[PDB]
Amino acid sequence: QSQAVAPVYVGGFLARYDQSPDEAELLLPRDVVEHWLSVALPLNINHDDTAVVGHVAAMQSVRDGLFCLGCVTSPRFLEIVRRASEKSELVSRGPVSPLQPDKVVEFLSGSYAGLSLSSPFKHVALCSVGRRRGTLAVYGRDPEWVTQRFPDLTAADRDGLRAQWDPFRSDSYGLLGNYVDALYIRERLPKLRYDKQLVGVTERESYVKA
Amino acid sequence: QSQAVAPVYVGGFLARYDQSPDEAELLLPRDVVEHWLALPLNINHDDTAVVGHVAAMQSVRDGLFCLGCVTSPRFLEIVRRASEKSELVSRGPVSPLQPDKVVEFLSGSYAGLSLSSRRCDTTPFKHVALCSVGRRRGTLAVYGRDPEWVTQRFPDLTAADRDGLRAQWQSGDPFRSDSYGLLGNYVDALYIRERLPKLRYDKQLVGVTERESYVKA
Repeated sequence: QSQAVAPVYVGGFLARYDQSPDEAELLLPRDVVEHWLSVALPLNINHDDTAVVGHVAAMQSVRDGLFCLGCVTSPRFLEIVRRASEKSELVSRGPVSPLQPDKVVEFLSGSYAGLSLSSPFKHVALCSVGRRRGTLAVYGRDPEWVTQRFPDLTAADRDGLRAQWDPFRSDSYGLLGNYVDALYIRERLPKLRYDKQLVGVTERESYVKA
Repeated sequence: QSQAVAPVYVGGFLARYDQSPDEAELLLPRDVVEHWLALPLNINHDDTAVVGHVAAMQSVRDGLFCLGCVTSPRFLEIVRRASEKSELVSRGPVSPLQPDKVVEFLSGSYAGLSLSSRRCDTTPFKHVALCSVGRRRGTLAVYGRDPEWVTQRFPDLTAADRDGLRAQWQSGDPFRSDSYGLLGNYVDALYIRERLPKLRYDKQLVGVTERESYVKA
């Protein structure tokens, strides 16, 4: 069991420039960011400030939007997620060809398949889809394994990050309650099955379930 | 707390005769059903998680119809708490209907029926399962507080149909799971191809519009 309640790294885009944000406010041009960039802005479930599970390791805008890495730590949340994946036929099926099963990672990769910003910079959030477009969450045990999952990324902005990287007041009832709300986010797969094409990431080489 | 964790009812078609299954092993015709004709009512086919039982099996004109009943003090307890922390459950039902957290959460989390039977190559009818979407089409799951109320939601259902159904339905808590057990199930649903769309079809099909019930699709 011990190789499950160990940190989980999640990485991805919080904004996508070359993507006209069809929605309101969410619009977010590089223009602010650099300027916009101390505190310990945390990582929570769909924003609930009583469901935090770690920190936003580090951020750093690059040629194609804003990118960040988190680090799920909540020795309680991870503990729920584990026994959760205990009974999830998606989890029991496993990852692809060469990748190795990681129950705790696969679950998080599937229930919260995307990141969502909120802002200096309030916080980052794991959710079932992203407000913006192309903010697919990529989970992993190793942060760099994660980083190289996104074709775009050069070496620099990668080593930019590499020169950077139990707050859980919730429960199975919290998680049970957020899931119903997500089961109705209209055609969640598209917005999702779109984001993995937007940044390259695919099921052939990552845990992304989308 | 007591108004909530009271017995809950669920009705709906298990199979539609005038529909072609999307896979041969799903073929379940009239004369078969009729031939075959207290089955347990579990969640997502989980043999450990049995929240109640089926109260009626009725082969009507359009297909195999059944009315269930969630009775587990443990399962209805988990559900009650989870509807509190839901965004959809606080938004409320359709204007004329009264709020019912338990029936809503349930009517959104397990919006489909899925029967268990032998391979249609004294118990051919294994059980009935609540799950996020049925495999066979037209299996919306209308959950109610009144078993009559759940039938009246199906246009196709005749009076003579509801009667034959009434005569039927008129170790303590069966649950053998817990909340974390129910957890890993919602993921699995989030990846059923065309979940919300498959449901919307089931609604307009069986007739159970939403502006007259609790469905969420």
